[PDB]
Amino acid sequence: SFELPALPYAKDALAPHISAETIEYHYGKHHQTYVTNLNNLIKGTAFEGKSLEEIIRSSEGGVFNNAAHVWNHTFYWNCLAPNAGGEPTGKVAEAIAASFGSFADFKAQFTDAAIKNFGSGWTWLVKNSDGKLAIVSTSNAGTPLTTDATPLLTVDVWEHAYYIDYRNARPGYLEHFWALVNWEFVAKNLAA
Amino acid sequence: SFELPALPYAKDALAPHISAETIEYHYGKHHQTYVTNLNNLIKGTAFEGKSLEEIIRSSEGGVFNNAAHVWNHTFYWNCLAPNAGGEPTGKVAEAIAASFGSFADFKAQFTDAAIKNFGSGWTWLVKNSDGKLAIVSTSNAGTPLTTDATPLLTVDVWEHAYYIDYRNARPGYLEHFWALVNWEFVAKNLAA
Ligand SMILES: [Fe+3]
Ligand SMILES: [Fe+3]
Repeated sequence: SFELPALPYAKDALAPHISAETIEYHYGKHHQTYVTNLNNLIKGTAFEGKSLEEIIRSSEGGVFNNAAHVWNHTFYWNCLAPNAGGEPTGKVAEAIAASFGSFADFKAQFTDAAIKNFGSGWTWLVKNSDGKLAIVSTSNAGTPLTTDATPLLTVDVWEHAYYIDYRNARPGYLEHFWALVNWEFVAKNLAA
Repeated sequence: SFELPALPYAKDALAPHISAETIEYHYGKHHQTYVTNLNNLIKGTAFEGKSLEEIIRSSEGGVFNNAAHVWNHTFYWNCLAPNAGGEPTGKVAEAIAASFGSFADFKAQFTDAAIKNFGSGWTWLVKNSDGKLAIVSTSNAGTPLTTDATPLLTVDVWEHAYYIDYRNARPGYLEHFWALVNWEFVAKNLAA
């Protein structure tokens, strides 16, 4: 039985970038529901004893949608943090500069892809199997886990992720997303 | 040059089922933006001068997404109305009963499909080339116009259509949607 991992911080820790109200709905209702959905769908199936990643790589339809959504959201919450954001340093900074030229270029490209992601979806910074970094976007519950690329950072662009706080202004949401990036988590993802 | 058609009723005419704030954003900002996006994208091209339908039936990428979105939204605004909703009578009532057995059955199935539509999309009631009615759903900006089916009724299930008024409660949104259905429009679409 899967459970909703506890948020990594206080419900109001991401304010004003992401409100406590958005956390209440996005984490407390949406994410929670995906967990319940998954448990319901895999009950009595061969998926029961499998890890989240394992189910994501061997399922389709509702099972896949909910499994991928549970994983994507948990990853998303860890990509955010209070007293973070800004420009990265250390290994992450070097890696980003090596693949995109500079952080500024990376940022613009990431923001552009996230804003251009049509409909519901996710935009990611990944580390390809060849060690190089790249920006890719997925639709709906899609995830880089079904490929050989390693997710390092993500932004949820389903409208529920920002409508309470930004309405249709996805660009404003992205702007504030940058002020919340947990580069420590990104570094851990990169060094793994 | 395409323009945003005027709303068929006052901004607060659909309340409390759909708020004036939702119209302010959904119609005033979202819809308006697809219109501008479309004009910018086709200026100086062979699409300039064509009708929405013609562009929708001969484009792809951003031109299609916006042309389809403009058409879909104007159609949606016409599917709603104050002092309407309820159960239909006349031609629409007969057609629905003939294809679904009873309005009750139709209503349940249309609602189910709309709630199941994963991600952003639209759920429609259409009349196939054989004259029979059917319920079909499209993703993102997809529309029945790219098929041989004739759209009769539609419900927008992109989260921006209901998040302000219902947050994650799409079922509640659908409940109130029925209270707004403009059967006069549906009848006009059916008899065309
Ligand atoms: Fe989400
Ligand atoms: Fe819409």
